[PDB]
Amino acid sequence: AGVSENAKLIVKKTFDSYTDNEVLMPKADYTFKVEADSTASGKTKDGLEIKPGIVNGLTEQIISYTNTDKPDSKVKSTEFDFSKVVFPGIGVYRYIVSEKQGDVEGITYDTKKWTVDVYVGNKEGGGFEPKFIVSKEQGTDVKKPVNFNNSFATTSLKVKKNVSGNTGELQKEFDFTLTLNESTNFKKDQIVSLQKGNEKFEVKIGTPYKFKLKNGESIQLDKLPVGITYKVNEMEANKDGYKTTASLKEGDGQSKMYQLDMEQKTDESADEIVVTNKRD
Ligand SMILES: [Ca+2]
Repeated sequence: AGVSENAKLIVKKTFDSYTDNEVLMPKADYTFKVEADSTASGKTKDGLEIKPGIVNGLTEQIISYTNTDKPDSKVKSTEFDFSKVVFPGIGVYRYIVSEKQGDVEGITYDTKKWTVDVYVGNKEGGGFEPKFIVSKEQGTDVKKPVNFNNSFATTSLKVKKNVSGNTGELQKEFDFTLTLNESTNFKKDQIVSLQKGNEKFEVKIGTPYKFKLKNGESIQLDKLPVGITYKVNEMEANKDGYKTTASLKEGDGQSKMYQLDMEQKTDESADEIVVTNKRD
């Protein structure tokens, strides 16, 4: 554990808190870098010299995910080949391995780093090569394979109809449309679950979803991706005597006006839209 007997270091990527198949994995890339440990000095238990790692020969490496990946396919890997480095002699060459901070909305990128000790011996026929690679969490003495853990947030949207006024028709059915738009990280034809009462429905990103609400009724999407846009529209707004007003409330914040059919970007605050249809 944490000791590889070749010249390759395996680096894994995980999302420990991603367990719900209904949730969409963001289409995203994770970038890993190997740096010299410039503070490396001294000697090992058997007297071997500890030296800063040589990075010429190494490059940044990427692990990619798509919306098709699910909790069961969430662990991926890349391999850094230290045999591409020219070592000038016997020694322990010490590196630091890390994940770059990306820029995708909703994603938390692992900040932990790993100490990687490459034990270099004589190569048959001349010169030198890695014999063992030892990895540990930086600031620890525990041998452990290199693993970076990311997470991503989901959010929600609820849309409710209230019909008000003296002559508001308390069983009239208002037509609504919900459209989720594609983004860089969430693509067309991916599914998000919508709940109306005790029934579940599938909404496809990029296809307007038609539904109906009477007074008191709502739809909700509990596991919406972060960083997409949506539009909510009510087809008969301000018709048949009705004064229609729509509001948006985010988390425990203050309600503000929501313009029917206007794009709203999803972020880390839960959204609730109330459409009031008043008739005095
Ligand atoms: Ca929000």
